[PDB]
Amino acid sequence: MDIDPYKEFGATVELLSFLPSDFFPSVRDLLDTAAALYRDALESPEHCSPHHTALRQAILCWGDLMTLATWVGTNLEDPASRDLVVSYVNTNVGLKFRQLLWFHISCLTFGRETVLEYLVSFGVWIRTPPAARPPNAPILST
Amino acid sequence: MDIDPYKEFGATVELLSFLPSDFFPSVRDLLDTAAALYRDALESPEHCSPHHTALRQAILCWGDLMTLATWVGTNLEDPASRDLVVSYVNTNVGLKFRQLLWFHISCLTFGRETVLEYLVSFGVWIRTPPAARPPNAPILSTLPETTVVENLYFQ
Amino acid sequence: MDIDPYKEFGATVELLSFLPSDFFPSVRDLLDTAAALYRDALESPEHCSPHHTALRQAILCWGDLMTLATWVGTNLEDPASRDLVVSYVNTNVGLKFRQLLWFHISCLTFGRETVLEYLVSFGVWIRTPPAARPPNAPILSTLVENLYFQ
Amino acid sequence: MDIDPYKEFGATVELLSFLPSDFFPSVRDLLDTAAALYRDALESPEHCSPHHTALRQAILCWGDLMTLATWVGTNLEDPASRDLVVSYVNTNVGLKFRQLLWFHISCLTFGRETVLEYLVSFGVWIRTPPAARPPNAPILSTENLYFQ
Amino acid sequence: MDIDPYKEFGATVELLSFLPSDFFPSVRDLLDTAAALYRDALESPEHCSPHHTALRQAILCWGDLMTLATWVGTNLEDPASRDLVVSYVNTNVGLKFRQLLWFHISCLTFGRETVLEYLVSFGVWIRTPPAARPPNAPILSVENLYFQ
Amino acid sequence: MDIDPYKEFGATVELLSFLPSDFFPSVRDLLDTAAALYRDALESPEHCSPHHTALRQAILCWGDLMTLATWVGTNLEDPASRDLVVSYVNTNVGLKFRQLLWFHISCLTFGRETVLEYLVSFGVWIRTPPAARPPNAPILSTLPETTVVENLYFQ
Ligand SMILES: O=C(Nc1cc(F)c(F)c(F)c1)c1ccc(F)c(S(=O)(=O)N2CCC(O)CC2)c1
Ligand SMILES: O=C(Nc1cc(F)c(F)c(F)c1)c1ccc(F)c(S(=O)(=O)N2CCC(O)CC2)c1
Ligand SMILES: O=C(Nc1cc(F)c(F)c(F)c1)c1ccc(F)c(S(=O)(=O)N2CCC(O)CC2)c1
Ligand SMILES: O=C(Nc1cc(F)c(F)c(F)c1)c1ccc(F)c(S(=O)(=O)N2CCC(O)CC2)c1
Ligand SMILES: O=C(Nc1cc(F)c(F)c(F)c1)c1ccc(F)c(S(=O)(=O)N2CCC(O)CC2)c1
Ligand SMILES: O=C(Nc1cc(F)c(F)c(F)c1)c1ccc(F)c(S(=O)(=O)N2CCC(O)CC2)c1
Ligand SMILES: [Cl-]
Ligand SMILES: [Cl-]
Ligand SMILES: [Cl-]
Ligand SMILES: [Cl-]
Ligand SMILES: [Cl-]
Repeated sequence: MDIDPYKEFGATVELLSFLPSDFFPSVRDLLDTAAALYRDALESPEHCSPHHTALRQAILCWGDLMTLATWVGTNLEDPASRDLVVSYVNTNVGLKFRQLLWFHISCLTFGRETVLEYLVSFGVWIRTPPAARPPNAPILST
Repeated sequence: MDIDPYKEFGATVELLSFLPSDFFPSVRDLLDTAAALYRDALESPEHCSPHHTALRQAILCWGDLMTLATWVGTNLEDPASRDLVVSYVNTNVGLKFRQLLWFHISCLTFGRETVLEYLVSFGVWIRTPPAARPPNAPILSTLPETTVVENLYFQ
Repeated sequence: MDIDPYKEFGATVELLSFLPSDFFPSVRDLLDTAAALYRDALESPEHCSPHHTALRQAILCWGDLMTLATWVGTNLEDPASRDLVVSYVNTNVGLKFRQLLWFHISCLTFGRETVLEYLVSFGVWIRTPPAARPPNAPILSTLVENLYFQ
Repeated sequence: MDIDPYKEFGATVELLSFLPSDFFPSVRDLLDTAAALYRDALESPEHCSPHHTALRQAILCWGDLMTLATWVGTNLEDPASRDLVVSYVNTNVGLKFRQLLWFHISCLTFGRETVLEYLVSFGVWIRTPPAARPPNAPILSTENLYFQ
Repeated sequence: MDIDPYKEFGATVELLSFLPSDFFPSVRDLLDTAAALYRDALESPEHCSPHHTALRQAILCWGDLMTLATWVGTNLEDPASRDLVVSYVNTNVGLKFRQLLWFHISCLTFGRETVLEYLVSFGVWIRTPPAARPPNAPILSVENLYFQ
Repeated sequence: MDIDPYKEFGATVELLSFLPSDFFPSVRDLLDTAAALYRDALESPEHCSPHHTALRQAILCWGDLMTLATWVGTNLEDPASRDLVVSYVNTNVGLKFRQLLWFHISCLTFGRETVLEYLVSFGVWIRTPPAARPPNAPILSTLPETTVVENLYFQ
């Protein structure tokens, strides 16, 4: 099956890709923000919203991936190739989860339309060369 | 955070653990069934239901895990070590996803109540030694909400 | 082009794929059944139905594959590899034709909706581990005025 | 069973054989014409016509025959015996599929009666010796309901 | 993105591909025809039509492609390498622009629906073997009360 | 023939030249923005506007140049030269295409009159020596949909 996790939320993988990689916080900083803002809702027996349902699964999936990556790095054929599994996480699946976690956390905080407008505003601003770019980035606010 | 993926759906990790591991189809057989029964809804731009939203993420998460496991296994010279990665998937994260996929797929067809009643019925039947247990396992189906006498009375 | 031969019949290659390979009868047995049930219609100068048209072509296509396999094994090969090519055709493309012949024969015999519901029922049953699986498979089957008694 | 693929379409294998082998377009050109003129209909979930059903199957069957002949050519370790398989295909089943693809594509494009009348006209004209044969071939010239 | 340059003009890349490569004029002859028939319009500050807008860009793009292909051809030392590049251009982007320039020039000159009907007619005619093909290609182009 | 691709749009090559070369985004960033903002219109069977028709052709033309330059590079004997022809294209026509893609994308987003006024404003600002140049560049922004006069009229 070819599922786009953003599609039921009015976005697409291609649109999230318009943000540069270094826009996103780390997964750890995203997970700490999800707890600070939504821990009680995420841990409750209520659905709350489709964003909460999706965010719950993503949090648990990152736990699955890191447990697997930890086992690989620890019970290893080599020494110091641990650096290799880390690099794959940083390059590949870490970026996917930074996009996804940022998307759900921001939509819960600012609303989908505000988030998507900001995404396009920032993506255009950051691609404007510094010769022309206004000094302050667009603002994400309700 | 300590999130139980079943809690918003009226169940718990411990309850799903009551089914034995060899009750569940493989992840592959579950994913092929999810596609045969629900592909169009899963791929659509509509939420459809909280079970659909959760099932979408679980399908994608399995892809993430297998891609990671494949990259590791492919970049391993020792073929016995590739067999270690497969065995780790089979022993640990495969069973979690067999439980989770089975739960959402079955709930989407039969409803939470029927599924949880069946889970408990099967878990009790399979723990009964075979001399005492009827030869046929409990059946998974939604029981009629009313008797035939009740149905006819309200015609 | 990207033609799916099931699409005009309300199905897809991927849906037929949901049945395991060992569900389908052999090609020989499918061709025997097509003859026993439908020979006169298949040989008639009438279209009869889209299923009949498709089934005619499928039967002839299998004939083309077998004729080619045999001519290659007969005219050329040693006696030992006489059946080598027939063996490849049955291995690779046999499953595709077992699916296709089964679909049209069963649709003609039981109706499309009955067949498609049975297909999904069987695919779920067979993926249920035998610990939990009821012993009997799902069944493929199809189903006076008051004045008379006054 | 004895199935003639043309019988439900009002023709026969023997009638298509009345056209000389070099009358028919190549398989490549027939497949490109089916795509250029009918790709959307052939790929649609609608039956459209008995010709569409036959064309769908014939197109897919040709693909299978090509995979089979290729496997034969690759696994026949004698380079001369790969050459017999090719020439046999061109002489026998290649001609069968050129006939079949031509028939259905032409019926959809020019109309069934027009195709069948033209077929007989062309077959008579080409058998007329050049001492007597007019220089130009007969003329082939131009919703749909299908009874039994 | 997957942009088909013909889609906004009611055609597709696959349909233009139905014409054989030797149907099209050379690029030089297409560019001379665009100039002879449309130079003033193409050079004007008016849009004129979407065909003119597309044709302007295609003419300029071909110039860029030719400046590149020329630079490559001149700086190669081996005649077989230079012929590899010409052959690659002729088969690929050279053919694409012959198709594209022909399409817009002919739509402007003969009308769009005339062009599309003719394309399909020609593609079928040229695939008909010469044994059956008519010698000439397809053509591209009151009551009494009235007088009382 | 002497065709200026900007002439039917009320501009000229020389006017686009008034912007310095390091003003323009990279080709990759322009193509990413065209997709993010206009993919559906660009891929649709409608003309939409002369800017869309021109932008479609420019996108495809850059692709043609890159495909040819990439293929030629694959034939070069020295693997270190694999991108030599791609570099030649960027060096000789990269700026031309950055100008053209920027022009159509910005006109679709802000309107031709706004774009041309901004172009002149920026070109004058950047030529003002830094001793006198105010720190913030002119701003490129869409006109408001309704004027203050109209807003007050409907109060
Ligand atoms: O996306 C952002 N941050 C982020 C998101 C997450 F989902 C995280 F998990 C996480 F760690 C950080 C972001 C982007 C722009 C921005 F300007 C600010 S802001 O300065 O903080 N701010 C401005 C004023 C508003 O009123 C509120 C927010 C924050
Ligand atoms: O698909 C089946 N068989 C098949 C199909 C073909 F197209 C063939 F060519 C061919 F040889 C065999 C099949 C599947 C399930 C099944 F239960 C039976 S059943 O027992 O025979 N049966 C039950 C009662 C009904 O009333 C009638 C049929 C048959
Ligand atoms: O859980 C089961 N199967 C399963 C679930 C999934 F989520 C899968 F992905 C997958 F492959 C298989 C199961 C358990 C008991 C059982 F009896 C049957 S049954 O025989 O098939 N059956 C009975 C009648 C009903 O009406 C229908 C289904 C199936
Ligand atoms: O496409 C054709 N030519 C072409 C197109 C271009 F875009 C060119 F740039 C260019 F050089 C040549 C073509 C095709 C068939 C054909 F029969 C003729 S025709 O003889 O010339 N003719 C017949 C009567 C009509 O009324 C007028 C045209 C011309
Ligand atoms: O059978 C023919 N062509 C064919 C068929 C197919 F099924 C193909 F796939 C394919 F490539 C070519 C054929 C035979 C005679 C003939 F004169 C022409 S004609 O010149 O083209 N012509 C004349 C005027 C009409 O009005 C239209 C058609 C075409
Ligand atoms: O031309 C610019 N950027 C650009 C154009 C393209 F065509 C691209 F493809 C691409 F990547 C970047 C540009 C120029 C000045 C400027 F100030 C900004 S701004 O800061 O982003 N901004 C300000 C507020 C408005 O409201 C909106 C936009 C952007
Ligand atoms: Cl909280
Ligand atoms: Cl579905
Ligand atoms: Cl049982
Ligand atoms: Cl019979
Ligand atoms: Cl079509």
